Amino acid sequence: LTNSSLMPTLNPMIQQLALAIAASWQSLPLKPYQLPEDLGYVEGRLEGEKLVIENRCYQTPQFRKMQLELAKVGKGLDILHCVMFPEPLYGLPLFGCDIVAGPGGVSAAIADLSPTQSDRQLPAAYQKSLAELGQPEFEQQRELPPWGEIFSEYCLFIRPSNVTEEERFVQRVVDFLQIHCHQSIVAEPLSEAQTLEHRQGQIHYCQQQQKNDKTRRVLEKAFGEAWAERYMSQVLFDV
Ligand SMILES: C=CC1=C(C)/C(=C/c2[nH]c(/C=C3N=C(/C=C4\NC(=O)C(C)=C4C=C)C(C)=C\3CCC(=O)O)c(CCC(=O)O)c2C)NC1=O
Ligand SMILES: [Cl-]
Ligand SMILES: [Cl-]
Repeated sequence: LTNSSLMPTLNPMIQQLALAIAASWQSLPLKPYQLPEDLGYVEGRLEGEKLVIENRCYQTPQFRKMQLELAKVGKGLDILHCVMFPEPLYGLPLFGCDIVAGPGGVSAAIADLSPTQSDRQLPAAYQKSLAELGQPEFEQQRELPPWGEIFSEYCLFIRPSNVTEEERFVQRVVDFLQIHCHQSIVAEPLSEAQTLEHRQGQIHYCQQQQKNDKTRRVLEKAFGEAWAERYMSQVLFDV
């Protein structure tokens, strides 16, 4: 991220989270994952503000696709997007987060380890480790939209009320990542039937994420409907 031209210009909480995700991934057995058209930097404008996106994407033997996206609309709107898609073979949940900020501060901060099992439960080891963290206190909880049924009971979705809350949220994401990295080492490869069940969970996650009109409208205002549909369905949430 020392290469990133966006990084210095993003909201501080976004910068801290980007750093924490990069630190988590840094020493993994990474290889690039080529996004469609080998996408890296992209920008677009139509009738309004310009949208700029830096797309980073990797894979490891355990993670089919690990994506970190940093974006800015004009000077008014900063976004961090991250998903780790695991190889269904290993039955790991989906780490994801999304942070949206403007000049007033962070408006939305979401993070989760989302289930892929048909029973919509996290694996037992994750349930146990996540419970041990204790329920965080946040002053300004937000209720997930209907498509958000995909998220676990541990999902965070807040407007951070102050710096203390910003730092508490980032630390909980660091904690989720530490659990996830550890559980990735200690799983326990699954049956062919179980592998299928997990693959299905991931497809469902992607289909539901594509119902988010908040993302879609930002993309559409800069690039148009067709571009946004391709980006959401082929670049971000590839089924
Ligand atoms: C890549 C480009 C990208 C854009 C343009 C983007 C925009 C974006 N996401 C938003 C919300 C949101 N974003 C998410 C969740 C996610 N979204 C995700 O991409 C992932 C991985 C999760 C969860 C792990 C949720 C649940 C909301 C709230 C939606 C709503 O209020 O309707 C919002 C509304 C913010 C607010 O209401 O304060 C915007 C503008 N997010 C992006 O990621
Ligand atoms: Cl909905
Ligand atoms: Cl508008």
